[PDB]
Amino acid sequence: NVMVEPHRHEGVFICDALVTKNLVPGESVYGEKRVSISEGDDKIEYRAWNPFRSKLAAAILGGVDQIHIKPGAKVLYLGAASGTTVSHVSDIVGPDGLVYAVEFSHRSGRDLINLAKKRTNIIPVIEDARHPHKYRMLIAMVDVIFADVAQPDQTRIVALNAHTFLRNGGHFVISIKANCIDSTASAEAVFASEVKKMQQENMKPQEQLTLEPYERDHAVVVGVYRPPP
Ligand SMILES: Nc1cc(C(F)(F)F)ncn1
Repeated sequence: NVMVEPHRHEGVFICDALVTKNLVPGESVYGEKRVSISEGDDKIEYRAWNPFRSKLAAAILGGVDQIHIKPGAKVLYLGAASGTTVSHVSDIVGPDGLVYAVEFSHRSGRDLINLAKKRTNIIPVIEDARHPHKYRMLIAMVDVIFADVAQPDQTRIVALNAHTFLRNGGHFVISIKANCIDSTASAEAVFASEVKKMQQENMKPQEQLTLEPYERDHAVVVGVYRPPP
């Protein structure tokens, strides 16, 4: 009996629990449950991915079509916090991928640094994502921008990072908590307005979804960056 099944998204798996393949067998990051399966001399460990903590896990369980975070991908993660979701992104992209974890809080940054000691594919970048000129010499061009900065001007922030770091034809995945953008607008008005602003930065949404029952008035938007020459 095969207990843990590959999900439609490469590097993701189902166990109905979402899990990723643990890049650091034997270690939990935030108290999550681990599942190690041995058979003969073979062994593989997975980590449970809580959708009540991780917007990306909520989006995957909600039926998002693409996440673009895949094995081998180079990912610029804006708003990395203490590394909860980043750790699963690191699992997904694997040893040949890369995750830049941009977080401006020094306190959260210390959690990220501890997380990255074990994970060679995480680069902690403890900086303000509004000023990418300060860290641009550390960031090789990436395949995907994941953004969870929860700021009214986050589309402008993400776009500024896209213009500096995101390859033509690469993709973005943006988490949008509506009342962190404008708490006096409806969720629909916020999401419409952010989608519109993205299109004007040549960030073209390809799908969008909300995250009930895990989060209220919280969207994830996925799309493709198609900048001019
Ligand atoms: N959580 C965050 C927020 C930001 C910001 F808004 F300051 F640019 N930069 C990095 N991490």
